[PDB]
Amino acid sequence: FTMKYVGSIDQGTTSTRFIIFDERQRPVSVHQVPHTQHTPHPGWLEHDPMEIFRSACKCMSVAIAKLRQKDASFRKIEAIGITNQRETTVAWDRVTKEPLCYAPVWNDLRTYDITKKVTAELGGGDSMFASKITGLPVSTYFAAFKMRWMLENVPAVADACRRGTLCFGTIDTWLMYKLSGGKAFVTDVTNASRTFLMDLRTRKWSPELCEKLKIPMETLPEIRSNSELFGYVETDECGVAAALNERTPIMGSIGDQQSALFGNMCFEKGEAKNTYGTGCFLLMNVGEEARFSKHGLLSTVGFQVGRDGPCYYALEGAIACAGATVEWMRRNMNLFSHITECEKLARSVPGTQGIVFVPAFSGLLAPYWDPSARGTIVGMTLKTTRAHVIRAALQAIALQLNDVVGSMKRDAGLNLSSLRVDGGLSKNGLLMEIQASLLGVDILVPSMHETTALGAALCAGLAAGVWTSLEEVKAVSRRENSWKTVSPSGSAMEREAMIAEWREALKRTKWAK
Amino acid sequence: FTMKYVGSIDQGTTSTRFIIFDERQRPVSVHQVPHTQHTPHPGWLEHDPMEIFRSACKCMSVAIAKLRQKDASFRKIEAIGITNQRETTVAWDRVTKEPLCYAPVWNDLRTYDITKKVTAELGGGDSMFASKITGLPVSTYFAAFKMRWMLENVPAVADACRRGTLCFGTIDTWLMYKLSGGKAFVTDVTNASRTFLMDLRTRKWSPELCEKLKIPMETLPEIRSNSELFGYVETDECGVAAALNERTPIMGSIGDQQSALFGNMCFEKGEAKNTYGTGCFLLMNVGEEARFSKHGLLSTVGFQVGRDGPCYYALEGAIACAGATVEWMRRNMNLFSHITECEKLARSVPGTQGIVFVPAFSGLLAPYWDPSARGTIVGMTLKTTRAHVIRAALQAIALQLNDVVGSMKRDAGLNLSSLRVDGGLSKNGLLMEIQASLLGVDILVPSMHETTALGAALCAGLAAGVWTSLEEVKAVSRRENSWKTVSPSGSAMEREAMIAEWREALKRTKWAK
Repeated sequence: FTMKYVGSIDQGTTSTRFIIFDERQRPVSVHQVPHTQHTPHPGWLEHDPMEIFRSACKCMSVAIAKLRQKDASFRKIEAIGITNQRETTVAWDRVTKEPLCYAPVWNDLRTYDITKKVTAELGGGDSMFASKITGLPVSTYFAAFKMRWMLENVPAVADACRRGTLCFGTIDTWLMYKLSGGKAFVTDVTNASRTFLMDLRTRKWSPELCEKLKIPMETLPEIRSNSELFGYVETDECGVAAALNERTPIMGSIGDQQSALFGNMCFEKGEAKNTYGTGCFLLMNVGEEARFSKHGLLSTVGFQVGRDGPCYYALEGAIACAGATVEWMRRNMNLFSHITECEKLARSVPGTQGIVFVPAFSGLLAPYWDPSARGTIVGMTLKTTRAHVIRAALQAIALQLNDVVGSMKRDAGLNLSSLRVDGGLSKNGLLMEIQASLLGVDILVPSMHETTALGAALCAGLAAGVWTSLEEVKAVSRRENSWKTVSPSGSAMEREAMIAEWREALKRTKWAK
Repeated sequence: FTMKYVGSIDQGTTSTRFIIFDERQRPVSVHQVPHTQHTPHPGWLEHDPMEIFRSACKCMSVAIAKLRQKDASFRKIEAIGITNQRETTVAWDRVTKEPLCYAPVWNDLRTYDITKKVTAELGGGDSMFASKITGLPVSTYFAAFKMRWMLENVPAVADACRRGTLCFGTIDTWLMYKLSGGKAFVTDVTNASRTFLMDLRTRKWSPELCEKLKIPMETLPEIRSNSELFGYVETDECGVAAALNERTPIMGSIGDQQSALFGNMCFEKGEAKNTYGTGCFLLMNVGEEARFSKHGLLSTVGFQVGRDGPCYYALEGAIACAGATVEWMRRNMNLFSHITECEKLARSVPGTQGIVFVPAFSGLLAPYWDPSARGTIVGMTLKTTRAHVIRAALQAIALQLNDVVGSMKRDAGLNLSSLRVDGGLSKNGLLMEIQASLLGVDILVPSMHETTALGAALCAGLAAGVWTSLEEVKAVSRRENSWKTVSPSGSAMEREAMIAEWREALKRTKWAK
């Protein structure tokens, strides 16, 4: 019974880390390295793919080092998961093993005038036109638009196609490729599905869509599950393979948001988490039937455990400025100086005293897709103070989520047990209370929070049998890390007055252009 | 000949000052003394009439004593002028020479009931029924309503009225009677034009309105001009006649806005002043025929030099939130702490990059009156910062005046010759430039910024011959007091965009109820 250990690579927008979990699911070591946010033109965003990979190996080496420092018996990791910023796409070569250019990030917008062709070239005015296939609108986010953009504006990537030695990949792809010497060229259900080249139901590609967008079906990797065997660690980029001490295999691979959904044990249909990062991504499970949703939300793979195990689907809602809005209030306005002042301030007033702050800075997402919407405040007086506005922004996140949650039905299919949340903005009490009160369900806040990292640790743990059922994984999490909880509270008339205000404020947000 | 000195009583809302100027129109001695603001109920504001009188006397005595102490050439005061907070109405008794109650101030809201009766039961529903006679809508501000309310709610005043001994008067009148020792009972035209009981065309008390509003005319002083012999100081109430030294006539008298209009030398039709205080008051001289507003603006008397003399009319607009907005950002919102930062932060970015901040905190006035409009901001992004927000408040204040001035130009059938300015926010360089740009006119900024006290000193000094004509007044001003001059410097394309955004932003402002 020894002590098994499992490794997760949390490869985020901003930074990369490694965590080693042990068999009780406790994070026993960690190390983080950031990478550069390249912004060559306004609203463009770009990552150096070698920066990342290297972040990834340094992260593993040091974390290990720290672990054997404090448990000198530690000799190996059973396996290693990979969770990652979805959509972000990397262009590289099968002979130089190297990237032909930087990677345009999930929220980069260089594909704006490619998305406007696609939706007219083949969409005829409908961007939903292929949304029964992909699960997705034509948008600037999804890999394929970025994919092509390269082929059209990058001499070196254009060349690659000319010789059919080009390799397109999301970060699970690019990271399993280099981590594996150069020998695994695989993606997964989740990351594929953000491609815009994958079929939701079939769970394999679409030569239809591939060639329709001028994208060779040969440059793509081989799709696979989230919890199987992907390859082995055969590189020594920061003495990583030496550090690892044994033949160590890559067995997990999963999108960061789905990952978080796994790490919060949203296994049953109707179960949901919200990640309150810079944005918010709300995901709900919907069983093995891929719900679509008129409403503008996204149909997406929740996850599949092993080669053809039961493949669960999900729906998806984002708000773009959540944690961003708090940092904005602090840095750009100078509404408060120190993190906790935010919450202590919001608490210091009864309520918004009539004001509404729609923090719609980079647009309005979710059930209302309004790109023209900008940050608006309404109904101020000389009574209004920063507290009221900090409070108001908090509400506004909660009202959007509330608008998202209800939007996850109509046809539908189902209720909401509760909401496991994790964010760092979930550290904030009041926001939780208010949101609990609005949706009217319990809100679970796990003290052991790296439930995103964890997701990829489970996928690899299972597919190497450190745990052997989901039942066990649930058995463990219930036993080891306490799940602090926040019940609803407030009049049903309160709720509704907040919303009639909310819905009146939105009428006023439309602006850009 | 020897040095001449005129004295000016500046009877403000929150204090009273006496300023003494010399023939060069320079302030050479000053003394301020405040009075108590009595608020016996929310929205109610009220002043002690005797407290005000005593202050003016203490003010005069000290200011005169300081002057003998530090000016060997100073022998006496040629005349006194009076400038006052308009609309504040006093109710006193001819034989006790005393107030039967405190005086309700202009911004006082107690006459709201009376004011809605008057619009319904006399206006058919149109508060502008009387506008072509008085230049004015039915509002709580004007003196007739304050008078009517005393008659109905103050037993003392109701009795007084019956004994045939009741005196109503605005603050000029009040001051000017108690300085007489009770002997004069007079009002100048500018002040009379604010009672709702004076016909603009004839500068005489309308008989109809007095009966329609049931206000007996025995209770109302004689309407004379702004410049002429009203009487003499004969009182020794805080050492005043003993300080005055000789006989000293009271020869000037004028509502403070109007006085400011005069002291900024706006004698030609098309010349206007704006006072950027807490709020804004804007008056334009529209020449000798009265011009009435289709845009909600107020028609009023500008001034009249000498009994039954040449008579200049004005249009008048305000905004409720200028300096206040600057104060709000600083106290309620912490967007800066030292006032110099206001301008240094706004200067720090070239534009507002799209955002608009309508700071209609307590409603909109101007050519688009709307008590429902509230403080609103639109068009913000994560790239927006306090610097822009501040700068947009500045832009907001300016744009509103641009509307006001637009309206005036249309009503008056003229163009804006030039905008002289004063107030506090006048000291804000960048505001003044954005304002030249918008109006496409030069903006004149007196270094002798005490122009409200000056209007009345000039009035008095013309009717005494310290200056012989308006031309000389102007010549002396030009020659002796420096005039900083702010030319336009924007574009007409930027100017259009700004106004178009502003117009759009206005349509989002609606809220309260």
